Amino acid sequence: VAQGPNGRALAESMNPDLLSAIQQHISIERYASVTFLAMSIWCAERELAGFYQFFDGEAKDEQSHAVHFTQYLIARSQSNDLQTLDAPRQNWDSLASLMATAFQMEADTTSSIQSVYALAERNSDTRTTVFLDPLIEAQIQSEDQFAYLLGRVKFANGDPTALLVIDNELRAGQTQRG
Amino acid sequence: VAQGPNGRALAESMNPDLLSAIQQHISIERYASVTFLAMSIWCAERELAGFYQFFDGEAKDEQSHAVHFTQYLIARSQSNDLQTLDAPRQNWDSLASLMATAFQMEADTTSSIQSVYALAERNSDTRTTVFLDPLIEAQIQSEDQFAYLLGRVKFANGDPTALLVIDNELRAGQTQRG
Amino acid sequence: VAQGPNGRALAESMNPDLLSAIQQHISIERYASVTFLAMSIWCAERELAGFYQFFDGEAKDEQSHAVHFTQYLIARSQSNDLQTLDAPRQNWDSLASLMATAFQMEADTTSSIQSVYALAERNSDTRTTVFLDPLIEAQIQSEDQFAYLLGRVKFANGDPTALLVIDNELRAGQTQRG
Amino acid sequence: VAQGPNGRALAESMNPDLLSAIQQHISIERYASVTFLAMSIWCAERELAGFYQFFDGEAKDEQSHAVHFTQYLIARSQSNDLQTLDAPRQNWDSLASLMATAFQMEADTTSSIQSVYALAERNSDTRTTVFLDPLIEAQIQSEDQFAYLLGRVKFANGDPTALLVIDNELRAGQTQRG
Repeated sequence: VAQGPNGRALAESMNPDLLSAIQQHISIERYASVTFLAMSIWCAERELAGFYQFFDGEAKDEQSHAVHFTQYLIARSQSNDLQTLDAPRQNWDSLASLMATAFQMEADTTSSIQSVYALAERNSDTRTTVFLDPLIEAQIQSEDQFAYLLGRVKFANGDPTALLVIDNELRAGQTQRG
Repeated sequence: VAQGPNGRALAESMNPDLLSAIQQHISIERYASVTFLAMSIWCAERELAGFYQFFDGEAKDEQSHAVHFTQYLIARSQSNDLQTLDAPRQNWDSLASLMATAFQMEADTTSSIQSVYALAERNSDTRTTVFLDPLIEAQIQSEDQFAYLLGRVKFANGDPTALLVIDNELRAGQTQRG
Repeated sequence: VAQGPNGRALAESMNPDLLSAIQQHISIERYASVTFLAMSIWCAERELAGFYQFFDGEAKDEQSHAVHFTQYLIARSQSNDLQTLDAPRQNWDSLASLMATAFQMEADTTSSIQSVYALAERNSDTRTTVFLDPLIEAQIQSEDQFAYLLGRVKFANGDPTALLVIDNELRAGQTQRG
Repeated sequence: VAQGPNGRALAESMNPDLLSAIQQHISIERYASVTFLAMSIWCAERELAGFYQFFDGEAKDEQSHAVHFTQYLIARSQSNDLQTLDAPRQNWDSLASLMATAFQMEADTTSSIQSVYALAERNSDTRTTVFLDPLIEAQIQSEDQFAYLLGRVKFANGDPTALLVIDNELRAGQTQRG
């Protein structure tokens, strides 16, 4: 039995470029997490308590997604490499602009997984494509969700009354098309 | 065993300036209570039933805070001195202006406790600083709460529809960032 | 009513050095969190599943502690400044060495809070000393806890059998002196 | 409606090489099952009752995995071909050596599924790649599990006391990183 780079028994060697790409994706999701935290703070500073609670939960969830990747690397007997985390964006001119960044960030997270996916297919790493399949499904649902929240905020067209109504929807946990 | 000024057994003498400062603070909180009552009336006169219920509860709570101080003076075997209570402010041009007074009044209540706190530290009265510690913590939460309510009302920008929505939030007990 | 730097109503201005020190402390605890994650990975790579579960929970808890500080800055109407997060340490020669880093890191977190505490006392910021008091109490319990875990691992003296027994204690949630 | 080789109605013809590869994989998993039985016996002969119970359950589970493949062939209207089953390995010099064979056998089972997977992609048999996807996911978890058990046994370094502790973990059903 061979030994993997993290020292555990090795079921199948992983190409170094694919390992590097997975390690980079972990940073992307860790960065999405701290960005959701910054968005949570921005909303709380403006008394948008429903959006604050929603993004506080999103930050914790996105961190879980990142940790789920570190578990996979352990499972493949590969080394993790937790990287420097950049400072998140912290300033937006409007809630609509913040939601736009939130939506683009979810699409960018999906693009990153797709890039890992294509590299795994090139290497015929079927463990990794199988591992990624449900994560892509969750990204589809997240994209649908943030398009919903962005579109609903844009529909409000900056009217505070409408934004207060949407804020209360989020506090109630009404965060998706039903 | 020595006898305190209120006649009970005395654990530790209190400096007269600190007693006077505590007695004055009791008036501050009794005055904040009657001010909350006046604010409750103002809101009820304008059919803002949620704000009326919220301030009615605040008046009772602030009175409890005042009585909690009289209990401490008893506990220290010091005399209470219940003072003349001024008439509260009763007229505001807008809900936003009323909430501003409410917020400033909570900050002023905290400043008063801080003044008592600093005088107790000068006198090395550790019973009083310990007694005040949780009251300062509650003041932090009250300041955060009234900044939330003030900011949310200001966000409404005088639109009656938005103010009706916030009024219903308060009637439901949704009075804080979640 | 004055406006704080984060735009909310301001109860009491905060000295810029104290704000900066609080913002730095938030980074310390965010860094302790990612370090606990790295320690969790190290343990899982060596099949120390109890230590892995323990440190996975510690990482989430330490992140909660950091977020609790960001909430206080919001409560004081101060701006948050989420900083670049360095890469954590990821390599140790033994579990005993890892636990030593874990213990020193908790003591260093306490030293950081103490530094903020002393700066708040200099500025007579009683809101901040009151806010920090229970966090120091929790740090005392964490230090006692990690001294227990470190000492128990050191008592094992590198014997795998003893380390397996301690690993199972942690998986059961037996993480403290009773 | 056309008739498949097993006589049922045929939704889509299967390439004979892919059928042959699936039939061979069924033998691989049937052989892994009887190997787990032999490992169960080896452990029981040495009073490692926890490992005996664990491998007894593994043998039954691996047989279920094999039968799940025969069901798929029925579902595709293809003929099953239950093959001669070789005698399993039955002698090991140590528990660590037995666990090494167990881990390598799980990795080899995954390699076999991967080989079927790649042949199905060449034939554009999307029913078969979809059918195999969750089986690869379960193989990832099994590989992670047996790397855990192998590494934990190796950590014991042949000390009987440590092996007795691990034996009791398995009897309790503690067979994975938590």
